Amino acid sequence: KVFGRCELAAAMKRHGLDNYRGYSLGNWVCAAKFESNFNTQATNRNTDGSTDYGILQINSRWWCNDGRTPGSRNLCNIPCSALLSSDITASVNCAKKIVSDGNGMNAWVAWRNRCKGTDVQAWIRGCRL
Ligand code: NA
Repeated sequence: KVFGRCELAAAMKRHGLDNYRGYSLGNWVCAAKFESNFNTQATNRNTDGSTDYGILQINSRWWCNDGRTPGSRNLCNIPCSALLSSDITASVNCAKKIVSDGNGMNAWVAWRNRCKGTDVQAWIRGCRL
């Protein structure tokens, strides 16, 4: 599923991401835009053999099991394919665990390079919510 901007903002709000660990909703919408272009089916392979999955591009080296990242962890206790669903619940619940690990949203390279320090509330302007 490819989300609309306000459609995704509403879904993340419903799932409790607005101000989660201090990150306003616009941060999460900005991260999703540049990580995945709002596409729940996005995948990208990394140099170390791991793969990033879903609308927030969660990585198989630590957070999910894809059966092909040897010596990796599965800290969200979930198959990576669950991160590709049109239902974003699994992605949001796993992202809550990531952002709570000490490094905040710096875990998402696109957020650090393209959202951090910008007017992130622009990403939810015009939305009803
Ligand atoms: Na893994």
